Amino acid sequence: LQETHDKVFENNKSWATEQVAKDPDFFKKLAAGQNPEYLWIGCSDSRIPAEQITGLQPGDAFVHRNIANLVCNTDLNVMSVIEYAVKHLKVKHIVVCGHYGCGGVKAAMTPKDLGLMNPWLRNIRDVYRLHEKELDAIADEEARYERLVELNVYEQCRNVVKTAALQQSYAENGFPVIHGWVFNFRDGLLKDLNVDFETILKDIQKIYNLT
Amino acid sequence: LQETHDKVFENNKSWATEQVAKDPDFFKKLAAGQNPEYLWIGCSDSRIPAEQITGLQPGDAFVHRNIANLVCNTDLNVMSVIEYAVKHLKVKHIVVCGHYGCGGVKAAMTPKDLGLMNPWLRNIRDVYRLHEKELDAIADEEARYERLVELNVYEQCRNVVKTAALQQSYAENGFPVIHGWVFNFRDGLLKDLNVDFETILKDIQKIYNLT
Amino acid sequence: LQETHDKVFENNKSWATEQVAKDPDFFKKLAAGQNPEYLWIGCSDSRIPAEQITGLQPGDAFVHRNIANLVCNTDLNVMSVIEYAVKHLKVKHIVVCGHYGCGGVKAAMTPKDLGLMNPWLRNIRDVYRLHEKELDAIADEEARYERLVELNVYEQCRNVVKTAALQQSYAENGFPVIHGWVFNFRDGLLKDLNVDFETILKDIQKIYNLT
Amino acid sequence: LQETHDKVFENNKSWATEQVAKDPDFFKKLAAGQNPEYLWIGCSDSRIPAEQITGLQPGDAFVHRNIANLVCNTDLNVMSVIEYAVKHLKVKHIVVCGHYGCGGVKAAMTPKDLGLMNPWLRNIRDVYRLHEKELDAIADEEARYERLVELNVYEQCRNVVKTAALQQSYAENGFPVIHGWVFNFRDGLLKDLNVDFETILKDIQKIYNLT
Ligand SMILES: [Zn+2]
Ligand SMILES: [Zn+2]
Ligand SMILES: [Zn+2]
Ligand SMILES: [Zn+2]
Repeated sequence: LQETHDKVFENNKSWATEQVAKDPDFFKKLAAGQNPEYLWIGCSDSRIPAEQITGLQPGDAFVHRNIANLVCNTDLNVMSVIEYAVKHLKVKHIVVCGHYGCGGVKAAMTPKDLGLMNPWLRNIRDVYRLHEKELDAIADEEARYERLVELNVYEQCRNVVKTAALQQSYAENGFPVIHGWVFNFRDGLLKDLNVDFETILKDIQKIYNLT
Repeated sequence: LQETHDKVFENNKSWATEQVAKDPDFFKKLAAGQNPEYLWIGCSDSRIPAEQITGLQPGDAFVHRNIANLVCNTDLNVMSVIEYAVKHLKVKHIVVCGHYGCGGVKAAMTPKDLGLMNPWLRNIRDVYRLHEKELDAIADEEARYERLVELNVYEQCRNVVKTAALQQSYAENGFPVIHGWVFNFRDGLLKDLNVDFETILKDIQKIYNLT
Repeated sequence: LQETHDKVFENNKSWATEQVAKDPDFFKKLAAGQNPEYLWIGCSDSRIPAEQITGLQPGDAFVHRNIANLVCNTDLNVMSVIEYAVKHLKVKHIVVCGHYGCGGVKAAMTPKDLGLMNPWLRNIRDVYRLHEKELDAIADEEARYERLVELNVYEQCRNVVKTAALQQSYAENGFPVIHGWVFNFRDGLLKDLNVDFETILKDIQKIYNLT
Repeated sequence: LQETHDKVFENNKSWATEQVAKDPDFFKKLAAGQNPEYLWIGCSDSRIPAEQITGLQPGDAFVHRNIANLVCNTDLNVMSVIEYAVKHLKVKHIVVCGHYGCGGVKAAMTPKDLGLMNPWLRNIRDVYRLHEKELDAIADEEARYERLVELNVYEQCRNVVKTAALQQSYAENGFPVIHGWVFNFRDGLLKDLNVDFETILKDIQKIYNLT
């Protein structure tokens, strides 16, 4: 199956050519960099790029994607990207976008030994336990699973709010604001979970109120 | 500037509608999941999604994006995604894609205190030191910077090869194979660094030869 | 103050000599390695070594020490040591030992920007929030602080129980068992928090029951 | 074997009593905290506590212990402890202490699948590759292994020097200074590897010179 990859280069040239066909300054626009307005934290197993889903222009989104769109406090990968987006790129928005049908969430919920994946998926099991009463009450399994996807987005938003960068910038500037959204591969629609950003911040501030 | 975000939802519906216009089974195709053939490790500050650059179909790529497309051995985020892609998704290809003009590489090369970012960017400085003689010899700064982008891709490919998952699968199956590519925002072209995958594996195997 | 360190070597020779004086086979015993019976997870700012506090013999304890004796699921340092102690050393006991007066806990509770320390100490603030009602009810600050030290030990014990290694070994072998203890620098006494190990395991098993 | 642990509490009381017997203000001294003068980074599988080996007083050493005494740049555990020791405790010395016979180093050198341990031990294999020519030249295996222990200490010292905290403090204050030592369980002696601290710093500064 040696040919399959050499094909990726032909499809790349084709895409470049039509994009110039669609717009002559396409790669001229691309080159002069205005900072992204968004930090997007999404899932590695979601199937459509944020830029497609949202209609955002190239360079408008700075993108982190990981299994189940997690924001873990001892994960330097994501922590350093939040820090960098807020403090140095001066992003106006941070979105955590989950998606229904998420493979990572489903795999988190399977009681098996997944090696290296175990401590990663553990975070999702932690989300479940944080809402155990509500989740267990939901009879249908798929409905429960979708609710878990949603609560995970909410909890990862809470974890973004805990960051010093976010709080300092918000105090000083009133930005970035945080959004929790969920994409639905069935109808292609983005849904806003209407994450109550101000109240999350107030709850976290009870023991961590900075200037 | 309260309106700007509510606009993202209108652009989402517009994108969904035209995609159905372009193809009626678009969201029907999207729903029935064939595993991705690729794991793509790219940079958070690259501006065009892999799916665009390569012409790959939605769901064909499982995507991780982080600052400067790093594969760090104590980063559970990326390690768990490599493990998951190789062992459970049975990905046929792993691509590390860097890009010229990379902000993360450039910031790594600035001698300043960037807080949380410091130990992340340190990895890139480690790449420089690994090729210090070659890099220092390059007089022009931008040329040096582009070469660093390239060597970083090569070194992160080496780090993918060190993984037990990769070696075991390759021994048993002959896949995944690893690619190191670099995107160029100036002309939109993907370039293959022609990473010599077999020899990297042999060098690493001198002290870590598994079955 | 150049001399102060060269003194450490004289004190080392003195300690070696008296230990031979105290016992001639001291370094002969030391050399033939029986696996540790304990994994000890303690705090970097505790002042007396576990081996002293407990009367354990050298080599009896495999020791991890970090700020505030945390067991974080995305911390490969501690996760790999739990995995290694349980699976390869076949440790019979895992102890999480906190200590009153803990500087890390106190610093977690100070609302300031501590740079790199912020996401580490965040874990402790997470413990507080998990028991917010109980903790806030405690009027006296020091009493609250001691209670937090205790609850942190309990929560880090819960995090050890979530590990696949621990559960598998316990199912198969009935070991290791987990202990949560707290050292008190004021009277030198170890206190058992009497962590109910079996019930923690049952609660965690509601969504993660392995074989 | 239910009794074995309840014994640890009797040995604790015995130790407390004799320590008061040895010195009446022992626990009074312990309570009033002068900051540690040392940050000690040692190995989890070393058998004698630093405080014993060195003759240091309780509270004089702030201690981190992990498998093979590694200082990994994406390990928040150790990075946050270096940051905290240098910036907030104002430690005068940082010691990385390895030890001959190290189980972690030996296990790193075994070509097998150790699960979660793999990416941790990979760091040690990286040290080997950095000195591959020198190490491979050493015919005797044990001699090679001891040399690897030594080079690992040297490389982890280099990694401490890369930290912003260390460089800033050293520039401003002339402290902390960094030491690389190795303990020998056979004779109980500490050996100084005489890590050339100033030159390491100069080499690292070629691309990372801060103020
Ligand atoms: Zn997903
Ligand atoms: Zn980049
Ligand atoms: Zn402490
Ligand atoms: Zn060791």
